[PDB]
Amino acid sequence: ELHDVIVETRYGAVRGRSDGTVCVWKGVPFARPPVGPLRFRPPEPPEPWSGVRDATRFGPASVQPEDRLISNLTGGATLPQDEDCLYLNIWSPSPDGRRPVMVWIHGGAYLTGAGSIPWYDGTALAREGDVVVVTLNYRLGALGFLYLEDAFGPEFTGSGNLGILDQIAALRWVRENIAAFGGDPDRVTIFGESAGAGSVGVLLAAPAARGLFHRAILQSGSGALGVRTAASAARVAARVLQHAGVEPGDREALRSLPARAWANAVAALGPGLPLGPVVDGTVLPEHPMAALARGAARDVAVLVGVNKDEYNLFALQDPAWLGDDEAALRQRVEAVVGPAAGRLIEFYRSRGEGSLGRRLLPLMSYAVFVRGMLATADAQARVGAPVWAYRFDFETPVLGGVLGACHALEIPFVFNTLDRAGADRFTGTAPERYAVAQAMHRAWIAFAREGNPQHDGLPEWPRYDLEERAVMVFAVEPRVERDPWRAEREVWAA
Repeated sequence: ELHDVIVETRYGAVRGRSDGTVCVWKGVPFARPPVGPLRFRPPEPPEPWSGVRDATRFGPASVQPEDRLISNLTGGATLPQDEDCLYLNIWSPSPDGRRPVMVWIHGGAYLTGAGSIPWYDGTALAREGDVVVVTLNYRLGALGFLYLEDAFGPEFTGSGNLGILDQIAALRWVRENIAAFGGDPDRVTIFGESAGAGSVGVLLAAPAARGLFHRAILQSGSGALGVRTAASAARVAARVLQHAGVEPGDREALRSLPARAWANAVAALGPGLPLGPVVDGTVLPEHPMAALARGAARDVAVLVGVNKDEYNLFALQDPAWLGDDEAALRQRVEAVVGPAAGRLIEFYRSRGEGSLGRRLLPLMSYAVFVRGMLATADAQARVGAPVWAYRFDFETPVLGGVLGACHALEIPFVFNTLDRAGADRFTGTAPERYAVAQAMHRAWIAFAREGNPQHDGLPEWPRYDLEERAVMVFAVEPRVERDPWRAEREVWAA
């Protein structure tokens, strides 16, 4: 019973599709295309249009490398891509209403991903929760995060945070236009995973983002993840420019270079997280963790968590983690934790069972993910902001169970997109999957609607506090566990 549904935005009318249970608008522009003079420059509001704009099709993704690690396990194709990528997608029960709004920032290391990916489909959230869901694209890679302040001067001030500024523009668009799609502009929750959660953590710090959301969910990511000093960022940028072949100060070459060549130059630097939001002193005045300590988000309610076996995802690329090679493992640990590596290795090697890599995978999970989660939770608890903590323990059985509860596994559970294409390849085909997704899905709904994640499906979920450190565990049997990271937190402090 699918029918076109037209809604009018400040810029113009948009044509979307509805079965009547739910409506969707795809490829709605929240900014003018960041091309030519707008390339490497802050996002600009879209030009108004006459006529009814088609919102039946997704916008192109930002230019990106293949980053096929998830894709090799999944069946996913390369994303259709263009420098003109600034589009958002809206799911709503109805254009009439003032519903709670959930705004999603995708992950992928500030280099890959898109709002258009099917696992981020908002239909189920909207239907079950009576909420409006928004997914968005932001500039990725060099075009989003290249710090050009030193190389090209003040005209490019803020260049390191362009992707963040895109996210802020989308949030501005929502404030202005969400009512037309049945959303409440005053009731907006931002949620992200990985680099998206890192993005959310930055937005809590950023003055430009203030007042644009009231609540935040950070999944497998935090303000600690990926944030760069201006100096570190300028060094990376020099390397990228070298690969690109653009001399510092050469404006014509900068605008002239094709977008794909920017992607290739970043790829040339090699694997890791070389690009990220920058403490530039404007968009980001301070480090996000410093802002949290200061009480910058004391009004904002936070749901924050991690998966039990985060780093195991990386084993798909690098199988040392499934092995017992000490020299190789030491190198990898040392890359992340530098001088502390030796002491921490001794603590983790003693704990657990199996291969050394299996025993060291928690140390990598803690350094990269758990530390940020806990610092976020602790800062909010100290300021007295409402905060809830979770650990997702449901394991995928795929590839002999070696992934466990790996990074990104929670995403279909939160969105209830388990049946969507490629998800089952990641999550396995177990029937217990659906029950776990329901409890998580409904908690995300509940948080956005009332600022409390508790629902009847769950056991009682206490706010996270320094004394008890209560953490909800999503598992076949959901439970609250108190101070689960205690042993680790003490040893890391030692």
